[PDB]
Amino acid sequence: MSAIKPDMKIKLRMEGNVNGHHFVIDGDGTGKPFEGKQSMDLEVKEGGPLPFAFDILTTAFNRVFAKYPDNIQDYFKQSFPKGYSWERSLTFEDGGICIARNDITMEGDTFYNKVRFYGTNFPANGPVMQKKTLKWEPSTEKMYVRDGVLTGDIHMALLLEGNAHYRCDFRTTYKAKEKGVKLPGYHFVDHCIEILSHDKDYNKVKLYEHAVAHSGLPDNA
Amino acid sequence: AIKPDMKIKLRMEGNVNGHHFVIDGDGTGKPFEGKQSMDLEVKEGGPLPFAFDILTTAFNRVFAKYPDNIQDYFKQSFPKGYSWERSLTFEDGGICIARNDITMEGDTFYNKVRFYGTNFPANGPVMQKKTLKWEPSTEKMYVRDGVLTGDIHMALLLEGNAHYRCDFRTTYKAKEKGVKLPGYHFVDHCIEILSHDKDYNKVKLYEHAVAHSGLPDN
Amino acid sequence: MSAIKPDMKIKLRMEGNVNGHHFVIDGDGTGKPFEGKQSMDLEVKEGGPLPFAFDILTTAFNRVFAKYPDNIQDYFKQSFPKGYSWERSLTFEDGGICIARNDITMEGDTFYNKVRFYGTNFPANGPVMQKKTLKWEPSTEKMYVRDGVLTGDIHMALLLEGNAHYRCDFRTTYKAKEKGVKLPGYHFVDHCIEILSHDKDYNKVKLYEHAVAHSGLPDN
Amino acid sequence: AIKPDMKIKLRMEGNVNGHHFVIDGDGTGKPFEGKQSMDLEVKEGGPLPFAFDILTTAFNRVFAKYPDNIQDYFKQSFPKGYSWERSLTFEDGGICIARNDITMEGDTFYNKVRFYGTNFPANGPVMQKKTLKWEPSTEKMYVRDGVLTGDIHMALLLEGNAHYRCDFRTTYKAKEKGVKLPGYHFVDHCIEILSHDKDYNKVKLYEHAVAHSGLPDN
Repeated sequence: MSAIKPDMKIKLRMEGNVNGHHFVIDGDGTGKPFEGKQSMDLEVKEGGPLPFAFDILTTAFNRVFAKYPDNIQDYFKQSFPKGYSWERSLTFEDGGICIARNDITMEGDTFYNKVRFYGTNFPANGPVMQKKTLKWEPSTEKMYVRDGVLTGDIHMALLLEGNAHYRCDFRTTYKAKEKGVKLPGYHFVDHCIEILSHDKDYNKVKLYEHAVAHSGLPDNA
Repeated sequence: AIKPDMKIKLRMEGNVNGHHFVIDGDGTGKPFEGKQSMDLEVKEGGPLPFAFDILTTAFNRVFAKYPDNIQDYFKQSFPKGYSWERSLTFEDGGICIARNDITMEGDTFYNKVRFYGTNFPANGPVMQKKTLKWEPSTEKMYVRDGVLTGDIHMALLLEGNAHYRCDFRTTYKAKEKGVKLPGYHFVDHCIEILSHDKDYNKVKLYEHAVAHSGLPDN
Repeated sequence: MSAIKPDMKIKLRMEGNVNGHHFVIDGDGTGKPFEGKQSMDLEVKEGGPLPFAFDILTTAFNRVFAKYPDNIQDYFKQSFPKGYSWERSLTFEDGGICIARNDITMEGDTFYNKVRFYGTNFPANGPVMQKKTLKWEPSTEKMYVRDGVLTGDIHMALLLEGNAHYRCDFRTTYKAKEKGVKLPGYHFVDHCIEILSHDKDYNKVKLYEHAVAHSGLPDN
Repeated sequence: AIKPDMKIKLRMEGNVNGHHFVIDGDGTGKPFEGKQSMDLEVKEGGPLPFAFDILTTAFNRVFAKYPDNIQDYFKQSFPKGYSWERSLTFEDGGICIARNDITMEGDTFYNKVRFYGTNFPANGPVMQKKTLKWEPSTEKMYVRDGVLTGDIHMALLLEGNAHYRCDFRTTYKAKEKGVKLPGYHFVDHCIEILSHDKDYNKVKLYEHAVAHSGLPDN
């Protein structure tokens, strides 16, 4: 009943500020919500070349794109056609801290995303300011309800140059715009986000994500 | 460069839990006494749907009494100025990031303030407005990776006598190169809403701050 | 390695102290290292009945029992006959902190486990001290190397009476006793741990665990 | 009930990153003056393969000078005593927990102390013994769910002049029923290793602590 199509278009605008550095980034993409896959082309419109690792932004560029089995309530697909919003904190191991918010609507065959991303206290010689990141590793988000609110936790890690890892704790709260959307029980979403291609300074980036929900062992087998 | 009696002009724009607002400030202080106060008026998005107290530390470390034996980073930052960025991490998962760009012209400090906040639970003391005041505090000032940083254990006193904790981390950066960094030291703070109309569209705010070196010196 | 047999026995003694409460717990179990499964009977020997939730103890009662595929280096199985030890911090959401450690050796077809578990700062009214826990949820541990030391991080959650969850961050460091045990790259271990039965005061508990390593999406 | 001059007897047992140790302490102090010192001797585990500094705040809040306008929980706990439990969360993932049970008879405080630590990085400043001292600090004392609790932003000064931060959360509980709880207040602390032998098998330790109510009261 979402009126979501097997093939959806995606438009996005992000505005934000990290360590005092302002930026605006536009995105235009497409995806398959029932296969849990999406991809997007991003262009930095203000603030480029970004003076920090593009990677920290990428998870902010929609859990509608996650393959849900029939036995787990899919809160995100049921939030539509109206939509939903999420709010996230990204707590990095060296004290960098970011918060982000997305309001997601839908017209026709298109999701519209209004994304804000603010961060500070990244050390000047850390991997983020020094642009030493290579990618996010795959991850598994733990989804559960806390005082009526769908919440997601993830231990994330950025692979660095030299092959060390730089850890980050995500916590996201998700809220349907309409009242009454039924809450799922405790479950998982596996993710893998990748930059497919980019120019030298990441002014232009092609992003891809794949996500699948599941119930853990022994169920996931 | 810094006068004993200074004025303060301020504009804040911000968004907390999806709610946009703009607040203007006009005040005065005595930089060498560590004192200031300001009148605030909500110009847009009023009355705020959340506790005004979360905003008050965002409304200038130039207003702190520094003794002779501690480098005063802030007073040395003028006339060019400095800026600060701060995370406010509340215990129920509410999180804000605030920043201020502070310039000077004649006897007046200008402050351009941004305040962004997410993840305050609908039933927590912030959205339910159960806050009474911040407790006084002692900020620990130190240097990390070349940057002057302050951490503070903050707490808001609540209706019903409990406290709601918040961890502050602020980075401070002089606009001019080669301003000399101080060593590890402390700044005691007391901030207080002296008065306010019913809905907090208008607020009179006061702060007192004194830098020190901890025991056994203090 | 040839040191690990398809059926292994387990002997275990745990001593610890939680919120000033001393206890000792014995255990005797069996597992199937290549199936990723094990099972144990535990008995409280001193300090029973425990005044706190038995669940906080259960992950302290051996990553050898995890099913590893061929394309991921299996540090745990590789570490025998000599063995390995691990040390873990359990940081619960209300300020309760536990520190646990196991030193694991092998004699014949048996793992011997020297386990310590210590805990402080559990609020008297919290679910641990009030015994409101029902079970750990299944979990996914992130395994990576930090400074030449194999490390696992896990977002764990205890399901509580009333349907809410009580959160805990695990961080475990694993150290082979010998130097020449090749380190794996970044990978995952799914876990599911379960108390199969227990008597009223948890003086006697039967415990079970199933674990499987994988490499995340798209492989799986 | 507490004398102006008290003896202190202590033993600590613990284990950091898998290394076991037993340490004995014999000291004296002046409870009403907030001053204390103690001679420590390593009895087992010597020489310690980690920074002795991480242990020193586990080696009694009765030794803090309280003004009359703040309820002194610790002194009011005696003769029966009290216990404290602490978590020490280091910025690099090192974490310790500690507990002390404190009793008294006549002129002597007795201490039964346990200290456990883990996940310190083999190359970090604790395992490499690159710490110099703790900075002075200010502990925020407040009541949470009927329990007196203290939070501190601690920092170890390191060789090379960086600071290694630690967050301390302590809860304190009187043994006897009905000890009245204080309002929100502060305790300034300064701890110092006065002298030590080469591998810290023997150490002289000193602390001074003074409770206060923050600005403006000073």
